[PDB]
Amino acid sequence: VHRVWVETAATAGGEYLKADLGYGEFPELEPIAKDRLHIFSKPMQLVTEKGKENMIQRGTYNYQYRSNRPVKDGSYLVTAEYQPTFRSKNKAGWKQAGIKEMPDASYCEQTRMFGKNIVNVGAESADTAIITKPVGQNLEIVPLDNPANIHVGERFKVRVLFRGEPLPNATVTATFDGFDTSDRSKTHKTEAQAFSDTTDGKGEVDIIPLRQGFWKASVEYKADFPDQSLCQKQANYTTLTFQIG
Amino acid sequence: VHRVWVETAATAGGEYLKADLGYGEFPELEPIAKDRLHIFSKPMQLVTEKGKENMIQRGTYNYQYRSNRPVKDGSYLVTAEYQPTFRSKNKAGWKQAGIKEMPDASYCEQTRMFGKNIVNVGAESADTAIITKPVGQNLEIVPLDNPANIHVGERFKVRVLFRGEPLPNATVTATFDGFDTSDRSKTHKTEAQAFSDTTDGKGEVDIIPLRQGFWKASVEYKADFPDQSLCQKQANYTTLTFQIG
Repeated sequence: VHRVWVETAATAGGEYLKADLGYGEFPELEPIAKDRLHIFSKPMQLVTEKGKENMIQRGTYNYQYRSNRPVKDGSYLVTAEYQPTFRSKNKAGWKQAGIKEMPDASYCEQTRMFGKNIVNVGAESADTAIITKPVGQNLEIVPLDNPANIHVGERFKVRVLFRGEPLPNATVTATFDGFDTSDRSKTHKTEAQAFSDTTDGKGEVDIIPLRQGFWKASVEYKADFPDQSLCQKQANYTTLTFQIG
Repeated sequence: VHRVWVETAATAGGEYLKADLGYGEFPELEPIAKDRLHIFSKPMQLVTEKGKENMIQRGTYNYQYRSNRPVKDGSYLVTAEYQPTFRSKNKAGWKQAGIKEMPDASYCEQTRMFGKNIVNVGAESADTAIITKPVGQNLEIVPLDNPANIHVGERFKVRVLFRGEPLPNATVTATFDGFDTSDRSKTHKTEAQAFSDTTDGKGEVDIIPLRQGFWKASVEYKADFPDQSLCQKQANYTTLTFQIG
């Protein structure tokens, strides 16, 4: 199904920062369809020393964004958000494979998705003050180091936060653009991951990349919706994208 | 978090096949503790063209096994089994679900674990007739090729069977000895994985190894116990170990 990630063009100091909203199957960017525009009703955000600022949707396709002004050397974040949507679900009678299951009862589920890209502007930029600060995504991956410092085979430590608190025992997987390309089509999935581990009691996990490239780490979390008088379940899907080498 | 895997020593045609039962944290072999001996009440098995035969538990440590007779060149399996154990469980405590995980209703869960190693006796042995035939583990990983034919970056296809039938949408992860060197401080975590994907409708998945070495693939599956008048849940933990390059 469709997930949210962010991609940024390589950017030097003094040029506009160009970013793409990915909604679909990594790493293929696709225009946001007519029936999905309402889900992305807020622009992607650029996070700098001054805080969060809206990016400007410009380009050929509606997933393309631009910083309002040219950016100087530094290490920044670009964030995207699938705004909360509600749907009915019922677990009616499907899937199975080993459990009897079945419990006819429709319920409301709220879906939220989040993307975050670490972008180093300038060939030697490896700052941490901005990128290691949580931005307040309901489910968030917070890097604890700058990925520019990470060589193949080394440990890239991240922290998973849920509702502001570290989330233990969450599965974080990671893959890179080009890892799984065989027979890719609209009907054939290429979801293979090059890394998987679970977070510790501090919500932390070390991603160990075995190849250079454009990486995406993923975590998901299903929980009860806060106000049970309005909705029952909440599903969160969050990514962190970054370059290795 | 103790899991079952199998290791085999390098073996040439005409000598005895030496194998190790791993119960603990891959890849460190550990003596089977006194209070766990009853779980491994049946010896590891060697699978050849002749079928299954018991191996002989002999050596310095109680996890070491040896073939009854010397083995000739070929491609064989060595299997191990954690015999079914029952435990009481109760559900409680998670991030943002609901404190009341149903006022503590305890239930029985049966745990079973399985290990399988592909062993090529002879430097040019890469046969498939034996190793691709299922041996009947409740949850089983069946290789569809001999790993000796798989180079780094190529696809090693396997099939997951549960109760004799292909298991779709099962998560298969894989790691290798030396990938994750973090010490016994995780005490609740398993080792980091260098691969993760889900099985397709035929229960099949391509493992893509990014490094040479001694690899372990893992799948787990929790389902309803067959006879609900005795126990409620079943947890299965299965590994397949093999050499790449």
